[PDB]
Amino acid sequence: RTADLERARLGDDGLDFQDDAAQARAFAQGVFLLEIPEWLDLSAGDRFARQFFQGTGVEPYGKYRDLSSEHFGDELLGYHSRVDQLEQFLLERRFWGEVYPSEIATLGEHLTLLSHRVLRSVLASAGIPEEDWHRASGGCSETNGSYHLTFNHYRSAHQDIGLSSHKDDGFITVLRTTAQGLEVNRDDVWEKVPVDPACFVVNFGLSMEILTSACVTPLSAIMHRVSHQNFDRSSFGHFSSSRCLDDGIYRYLPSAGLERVCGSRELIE
Ligand SMILES: O=C(O)CCC(=O)C(=O)O
Ligand SMILES: [Fe+2]
Repeated sequence: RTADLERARLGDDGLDFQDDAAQARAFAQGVFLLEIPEWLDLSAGDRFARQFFQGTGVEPYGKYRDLSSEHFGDELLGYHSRVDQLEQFLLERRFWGEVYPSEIATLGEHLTLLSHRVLRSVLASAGIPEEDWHRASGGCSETNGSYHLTFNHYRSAHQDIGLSSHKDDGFITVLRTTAQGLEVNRDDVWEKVPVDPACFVVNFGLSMEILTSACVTPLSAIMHRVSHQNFDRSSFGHFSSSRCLDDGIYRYLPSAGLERVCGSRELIE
């Protein structure tokens, strides 16, 4: 009912789990906890997630409610009401400096570099040659990927599930949640992700699963969901996926290199 997750920290040689066994369990479960660097201020992000949906009467972030999909050439960005309790504000990195408040873009840039370090520690453990990392990761092994900083609010007045079962797109998700609600289908039972506001929740997406399907330890994009909320809940996440402006989505074939599977666009769909 409550999942037991391995905990890691970012140190000098990438991810430091307690030992090599723990790291292998974590990567194999597809979800683990990552301690939040003590210098990293998350308070502006927390407030944005509590406010973005409220409209221009609420300062300083309520006005972002009015930036809907039409203000962007990209269908998927801005404020969106979902079918579940969730509503969201989503923005890819190319737009952070112009659109987000400056302190929110800063948070996004910190998360991007933190996510980059986590991703490289994961690629090394998969036995992929370093010179293939950039193309395998669609740029995320450097700072060339696509990055979404996404803010979530669950409308407890809506009778739906919070957010229905899904696997993330992309390579790596760093999730900041401070309230009960997240659930993962680790083995075959649904389990609650325990609350720990001093850690992020890290999991992988479909592009990571595709990439590593033929490795020694294939990595899985874990199915997860948010249960029906009786009171409001908010959260936010940093999502890394392939740059899509490159082209392809790849699978690594040991001893041979990268095989193109599909495109950036058709995978999101
Ligand atoms: O709000 C959460 O805790 C989960 C959000 C999530 O899984 C997503 O945005 O894809
Ligand atoms: Fe998700």
